[PDB]
Amino acid sequence: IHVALVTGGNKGIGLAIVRDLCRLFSGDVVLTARDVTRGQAAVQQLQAEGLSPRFHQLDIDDLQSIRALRDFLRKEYGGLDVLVNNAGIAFKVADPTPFHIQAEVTMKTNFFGTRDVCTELLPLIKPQGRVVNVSSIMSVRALKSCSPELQQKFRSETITEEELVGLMNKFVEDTKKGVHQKEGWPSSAYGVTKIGVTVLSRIHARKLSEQRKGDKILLNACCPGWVRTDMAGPKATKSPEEGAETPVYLALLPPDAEGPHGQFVSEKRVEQW
Ligand SMILES: NC(=O)c1ccc[n+]([C@@H]2O[C@H](COP(=O)([O-])OP(=O)(O)OC[C@H]3O[C@@H](n4cnc5c(N)ncnc54)[C@H](OP(=O)(O)O)[C@@H]3O)[C@@H](O)[C@H]2O)c1
Ligand SMILES: O=C(O)CNC(=O)[C@@H]1CSCN2CN1C(=O)CC[C@H]2C(=O)O
Ligand SMILES: [Cl-]
Repeated sequence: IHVALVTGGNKGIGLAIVRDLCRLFSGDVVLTARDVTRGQAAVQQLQAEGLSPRFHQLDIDDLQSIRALRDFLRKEYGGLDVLVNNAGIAFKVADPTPFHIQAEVTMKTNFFGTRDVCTELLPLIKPQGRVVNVSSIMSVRALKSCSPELQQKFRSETITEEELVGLMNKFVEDTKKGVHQKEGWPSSAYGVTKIGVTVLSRIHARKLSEQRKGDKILLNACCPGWVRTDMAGPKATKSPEEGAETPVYLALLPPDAEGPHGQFVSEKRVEQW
């Protein structure tokens, strides 16, 4: 039995991705959520629409929670076909929380939590599997505002995961020390975490090509657009159903497709990083 899984599945874009996968994906779809009550309520919402998602708890900030999910997927399915890393957090527009606190809080979940899910679950991905990391067009605004030296580092085709980890930790520590402008950083803390998600996706796509050549796995970062969810607000352009389109596209690329792979994709089109 084939299996697809979405992180941060109880609301927002992640719930919409789950719904579309329940309609389209040939196999089981696992809705995950950090809070069991909110995950179960979202499964009941989808069951009221005629769909049958499975549920498993997952808090991407708890490595034990990630490992419990890893063990469940190995036991029940022998691995994983589709992984959508959707979970993320942000501060509201004009939120008065100090910039160094926004940096530490956003970085912990959006970069290091997503990275731990990839560390634990990438080895489970089966041939013809797809992995989708939900990034944001805020990563482009952040990248363009970096110093030219940071832009070169973040665009490099040879950067390692450990080098990227050093940069993400350096951003957080530079905000605490009050030196992030002199050190070449932009001034959106969420946007730097999404630079991290985009570059992590590039590194992981290169690793899959080098080490799993022939297994036909495709891994991409994506931008869902501005979507009416609790992260954003009712002015946002897209419904959750519309925001889900590009992630669903990337999750369901036909077997044997040669790409996109390692791309940063918006409205189903590759953007130059
Ligand atoms: N305009 C937009 O909405 C927009 C634009 C570009 C990119 N994005 C990206 O789209 C993705 C979905 O965001 P959204 O707009 O749908 O936001 P949302 O409505 O706030 O949903 C975020 C989801 O992530 C979950 N989450 C947060 N921290 C988690 C953790 N530690 N472990 C597991 N799940 C966690 C939330 O769970 P709880 O219910 O427990 O909080 C919720 O299920 C995020 O990566 C976001 O950066 C959004
Ligand atoms: O206007 C600003 O500089 C501050 N606010 C934001 O960028 C705002 C925080 S929520 C995270 N993202 C960017 N913001 C949004 O409202 C759009 C949703 C989200 C995104 O585009 O990724
Ligand atoms: Cl976006």
